[PDB]
Amino acid sequence: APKELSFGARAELPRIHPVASKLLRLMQKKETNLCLSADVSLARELLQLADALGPSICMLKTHVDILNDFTLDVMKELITLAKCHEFLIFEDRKFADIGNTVKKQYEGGIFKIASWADLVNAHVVPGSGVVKGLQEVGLPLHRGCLLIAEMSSTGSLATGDYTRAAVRMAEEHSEFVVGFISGSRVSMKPEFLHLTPGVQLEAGGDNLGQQYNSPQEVIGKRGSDIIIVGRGIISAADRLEAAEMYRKAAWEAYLSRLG
Amino acid sequence: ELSFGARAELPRIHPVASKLLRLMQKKETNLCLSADVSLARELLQLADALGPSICMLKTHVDILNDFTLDVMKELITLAKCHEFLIFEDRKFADIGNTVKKQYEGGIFKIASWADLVNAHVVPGSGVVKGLQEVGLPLHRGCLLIAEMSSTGSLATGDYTRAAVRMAEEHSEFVVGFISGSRVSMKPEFLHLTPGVQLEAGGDNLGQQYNSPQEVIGKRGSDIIIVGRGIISAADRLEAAEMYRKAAWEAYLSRLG
Ligand SMILES: O=c1[nH]c(=O)n([C@@H]2O[C@H](COP(=O)(O)O)[C@@H](O)[C@H]2O)cc1F
Ligand SMILES: O=c1[nH]c(=O)n([C@@H]2O[C@H](COP(=O)(O)O)[C@@H](O)[C@H]2O)cc1F
Repeated sequence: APKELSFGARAELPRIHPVASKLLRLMQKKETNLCLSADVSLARELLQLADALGPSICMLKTHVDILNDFTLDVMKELITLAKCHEFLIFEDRKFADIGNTVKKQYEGGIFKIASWADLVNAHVVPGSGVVKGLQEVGLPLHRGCLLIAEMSSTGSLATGDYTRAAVRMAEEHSEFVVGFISGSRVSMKPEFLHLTPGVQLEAGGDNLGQQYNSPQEVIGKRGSDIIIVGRGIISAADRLEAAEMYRKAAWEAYLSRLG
Repeated sequence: ELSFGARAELPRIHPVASKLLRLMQKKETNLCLSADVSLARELLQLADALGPSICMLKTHVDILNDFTLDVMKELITLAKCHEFLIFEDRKFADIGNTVKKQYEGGIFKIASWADLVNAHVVPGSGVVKGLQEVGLPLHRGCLLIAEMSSTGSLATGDYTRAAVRMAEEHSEFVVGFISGSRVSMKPEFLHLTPGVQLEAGGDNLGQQYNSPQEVIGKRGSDIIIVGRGIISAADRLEAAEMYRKAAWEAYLSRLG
């Protein structure tokens, strides 16, 4: 690798994207590189965790299509907490169709994602058309995309030349693409953000192919910026204490990589 | 090559695939309609008017500004009345644990109405396992996306092989594929193909079209998915029959 810059230094890079830069500054302001994967089926419970975990997090990740009681005002209440506790909103929609379709799924329908989500992700299997169709909606609204360069699940096919291609598609769309979902550092340009799912303190998995690694491994050894943690916190008796442990473990793992 | 009625009686066929293959033969249609509309009222009006010409209605429920579960009830009534399957083009593409919840829950409750849904293989077989837990209870099927119609698509080579292997090994839930071509030798598997137009073209955003003759006749696919080719017409029924006959005859000519 080359010489590691800090998040603050990174937020000021000439080729940096506005969304990433906003994120990075808050990562250094609050000493949090923890993304809370808020996997819940009630609007109310998503708002309760956002309000309480907010000070501990640099991002909130949502699957909005798991909410039973989704209304746009629930996203208006969630922007409030995001504006106030300071975190980005990341809708984990994983766009994966052709340009023309993804474009309408991003702007329209019942979810109106592009009107409240700073960040979305897209798979790269369709070719760059997915990104091109997304950028027509997201740019006008000052948004970024993350491109799924690798996956944490067993038997995942995002490896090899697949991964190299996500990275390419990202460079060539730097004006919209702000980084990656991956398991390690996949790009050498520091203007790109790395976010890693499949993270738990203790070694393990689930019964449907999720593989877990630890914050130290993911941030220290592998190069990630940020960790996405779901059940590792959400399941806990004390979700605040859980969030804090993951905060401190990831933060310190980053400090240690820096010098 | 077997016919569509013969395939319906294959020992290893899935109940959904079976129900599908029958009405195709009963109706002489292998046209799936990609109904990409924002207004539910147009959605139903197409389903009603074009029902007899189609074997499947493919939806993007997330693109509908006025989604209610009653729209879906009304749609199910027309599907029962005109005999087509409902395909929610959702493309599940996350991990086992998440897709199960996306498939079963939330606003859309896709499993309560969709005969068929689809999923990307990219995560590995966990995706299918998550879906099959909700799906199997309810007599549902999945199509895997093995190839894609767009420029620079990564669903090629080893990727395509892995979808095939993955379908092979979950044939209790996976009733076939989204692809540009025949990708399986096993006639139990349905092959449905998007990026279908009569005239050679593309759009400005990655889409590449081939023709019903090319797709059903030369490439060995079973069903054609057609969105803009029909919806953009002044007269959607006229266009639908045009695609039906094109596809239907392209199939007979493959049979011998
Ligand atoms: O590769 C991935 N793995 C994932 O787990 N995810 C999401 O992160 C979350 C991780 O949840 P966990 O409970 O921490 O495993 C879950 O919502 C998944 O949909 C996304 C990915 F892109
Ligand atoms: O590889 C694919 N190509 C596609 O075009 N599609 C979808 O089929 C539909 C075909 O649309 P058209 O209007 O006929 O291009 C559309 O809804 C796309 O999302 C799906 C695929 F899986």
